[PDB]
Parts: sequence; C-alpha cells; structure tokens
Amino acid sequence: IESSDVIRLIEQFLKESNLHRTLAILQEETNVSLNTVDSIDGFCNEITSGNWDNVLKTVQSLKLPAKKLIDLYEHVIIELVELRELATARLVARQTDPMILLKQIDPDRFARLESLINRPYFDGQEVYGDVSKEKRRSVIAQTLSSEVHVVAPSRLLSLLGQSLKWQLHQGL
Amino acid sequence: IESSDVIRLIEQFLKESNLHRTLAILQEETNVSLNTVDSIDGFCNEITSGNWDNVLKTVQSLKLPAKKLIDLYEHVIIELVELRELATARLVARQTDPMILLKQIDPDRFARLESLINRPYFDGQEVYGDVSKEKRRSVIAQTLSSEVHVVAPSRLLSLLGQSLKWQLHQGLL
Repeated sequence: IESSDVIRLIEQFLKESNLHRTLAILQEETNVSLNTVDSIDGFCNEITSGNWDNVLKTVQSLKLPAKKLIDLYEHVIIELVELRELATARLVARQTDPMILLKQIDPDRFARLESLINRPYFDGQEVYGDVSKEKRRSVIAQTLSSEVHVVAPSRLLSLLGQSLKWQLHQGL
Repeated sequence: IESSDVIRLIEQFLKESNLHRTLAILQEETNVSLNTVDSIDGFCNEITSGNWDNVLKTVQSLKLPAKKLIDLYEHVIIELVELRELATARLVARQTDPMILLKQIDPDRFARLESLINRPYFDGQEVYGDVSKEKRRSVIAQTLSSEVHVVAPSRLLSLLGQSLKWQLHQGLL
C-alpha cells in the first residue's frame, strides 16, 4: 500500500493533462503539493533572464524557506528600483516573508536596501561595481538550482504501463 | 482527454479517499463519471426497498438501454398508481424514454398500463395477486443486477502494486 505518494503521482498527471482546476482543489484538500519544476534549466533561465514575476510565483509555489530566498528577493528589489518600480520595490520590502525575515536577522543589510530604494536615482555603476548584474543573477540561480528537484514526466502513466506489462507476463 | 479509464481510476481513488471536493471538480472539468456501482447489494436493496428516485438516478448514470428499463419504469408506474399518484403516473408513462419505447414496441402492454392508470381505484388483488409486490421488485433487481458490472475497490492502488511487482522483476537491474 502506498501513501501520499499516490497523490503527487496524480498531481503530476493533472498538470500534464491541463486539468489545472482539479489540480488546484486537490493540493488544497489534501495538504500535499508538487515540489517539482519542469526543468532546472528553465527555472534558472527565468532568474538569468530577469523574469522576476515568474520566479517569485515559482519559488512561493514550491514553498522554499525564506532564508534561502533572502538573496533572491533582495536582488529583485534592486532591479525593481533600477526599473524605478518603487511602489513594487517597497511592496516586496514590506510584505514578503524573506524580507520580513531579513529585517529581523540583519537589520543593517535591510537598511541599506531601504536607502537604495529611496535614492533620487539609481546608479548601476555604484551598485553593480563590486559585482555585476549578470554575476549576481548567475550566483542566485546557481545556489537555487540545488534547492529545486525535477521529476521524470508522466510517472503515473509509466507505472500503469508497468502494471500492464506485469499482467501480460502474469497471464502466462 | 485521451485517458478516460485513467480518470475513472483516479475518480474511484478520490471517492475512497474522501476527496469529494476534488472528485466533483474532476468530473466537471473532464466531463466523465463512474459507470460502475460499489456493490450489487446497495443497488439491489434500493430496488427492493422501493427507493425509485435513487434507482432511476443510478440507472441513468449507467446509461442502460431503454429496453432493460421498460420493466423497471412500468413497475414504478404501478407503484405510483398504487399510491393513487395518477398525475405523476401519466407523466412518467408519456414523457420518459422507456415508456415511449414501450408504446411503439408493445402498444397492447402499454394500453394495459394506461387502463390501469385511468381506473377509478387500484385493485391490489388483481395486480399483486398473480405476482406479489415484493416478488416483482426482486425480479427487476435480479435482472438489473446482472446488467451492471462491479469493479474491485482501490483499482489504482492494485495496479500500482503490480507496477512495483514488475519493478522487482525487471526494475532492479
């Protein structure tokens, strides 16, 4: 007899079958969720390409702990103030779990982030001078790549295929 | 939308796992439902007890052909006229598919049924005299029980168990 593992098998099946509605209700009702990404490349690429809305939604979906996300969320804010999305930058700084944590453990570091947001303009030559934008994005992607797990596609159907092969064998 | 049997495997699992919320959404989103019954006993008891609303709903779920339902729907009408629910009795005889089929195929039998419906009173001695009320219910239950197939509980888990047995056979490498 298998346990919660059956549910994750089903969840993967639902995602690949585009049954996202059923997938949503299942995760809520069972208190079990997919801890997987389609590919490590694809996940890291989003960070490398700077598509922050995608990576933020993704990491929150995987429910990674706040401590691992502190570097990522800090950089997201730096790029947001760079794009002069000050309202959004402040929003990330005020409401998100990693930033609330950052304030608690390293208030000095949070304070520097506070000052960066409040500067009359963003000078990338000053901010990125020690370590470039590309390097910061690359480092965050590398560390996070070990924190996400990929599973083989269609695990449920593969297992069911094995069931059929067993039955053909056992029929003899 | 390709694996309709797989969805039903999942649906049964959801039902046995008390995930009724997920089960409802799955049926709605996929537009497929279980065509199986948990047990003939539950099915036969519903017919024996005369819970026709349930039996009609169950039989409608299984998408049984009208001919097998002709005897059942006829008996329902007989019990309706027994309770002197003539308006409902006339309604069922004219509007439901099995009775409409009955008129086309066996108008004499249908005529006898309408004659029964239009009678000033219900004579239990004639109707149940030849074959009793309880016996008629048992016969219909017996015939319909054979027209429905039962599936083993927890089929998904059983198949997954076979997957592991296969892996023990060839998966270890």
